[PDB]
Amino acid sequence: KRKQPKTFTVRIVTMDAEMEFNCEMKWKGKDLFDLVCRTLGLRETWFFGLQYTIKDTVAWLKMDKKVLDHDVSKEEPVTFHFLAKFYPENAEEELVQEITQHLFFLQVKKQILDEKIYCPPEASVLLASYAVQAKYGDYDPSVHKRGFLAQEELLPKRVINLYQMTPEMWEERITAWYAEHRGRARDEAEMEYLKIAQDLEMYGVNYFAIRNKKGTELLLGVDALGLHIYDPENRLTPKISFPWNEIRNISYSDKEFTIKPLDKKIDVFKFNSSKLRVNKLILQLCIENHDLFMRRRKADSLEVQQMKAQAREEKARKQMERQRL
Repeated sequence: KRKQPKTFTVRIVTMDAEMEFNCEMKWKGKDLFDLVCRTLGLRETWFFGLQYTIKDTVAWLKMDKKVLDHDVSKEEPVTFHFLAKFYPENAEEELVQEITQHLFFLQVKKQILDEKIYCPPEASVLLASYAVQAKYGDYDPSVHKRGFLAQEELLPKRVINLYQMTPEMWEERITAWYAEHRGRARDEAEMEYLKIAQDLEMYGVNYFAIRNKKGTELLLGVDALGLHIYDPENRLTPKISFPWNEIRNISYSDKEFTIKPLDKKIDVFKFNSSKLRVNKLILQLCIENHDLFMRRRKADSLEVQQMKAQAREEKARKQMERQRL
């Protein structure tokens, strides 16, 4: 009764470090998630999740379900990856905390370096120069001599392989730019990185292999702004886009999704996805990106009505004071 343990070890991998916790057997995804966020000193929690792997696909820990009721490998230690599941529409405006900025920066940078997000050559060099400023601080020629970035992974392999320039030549190109960032703090460098990275075409898009009613292979993109249909030969530019405020509803029925445009003149867009595991993620990401999009609109409109009011209050206050003279 009191001899069976009340907890089990869970390993949590962030972009920074790994750490272990005592997860209570009864705990839900929310309990474990909140413990991780508290430990990290992270309050902008809504962008994040705890990911594991079901078969070959990614699975996020569901908040309302028991940790142990998930299909996660139970070999000691049960491991989860603390990652961003949602991206802001404007990183500079939305990522208030340094920890949030840092975690987004490392994850997005890994996506860039792993070629999960296409990045052109010049952009890649500029991005590397900010990653160097963030890690090394201000450029110092007496300390940062030739070969100082020799052991660093700074550009996508795709970019390195297009030119056949030597590592020291890439380092020179990166150092030339790095010299221009003198004075910028770590958080400032990481934010300049994100401002460039957030304008990349594949940034923040969750792609899924889908088929239309005619059996034509396409890619679905679920992002902060809406649902997007890509031709599989082009992941950069979608051919059709349905912004979250221009969708009446999304319905799912027997491996078939139906996007119902708000404009009744546009016909419904039906598509098929085979794996039920994937269909659960698509729905999750639609419901949750839609909700965050709506909340940004509510925050935007509230922020306007607060300025309007404060301007009227302050203008009227200052007028009242002028009439007392």
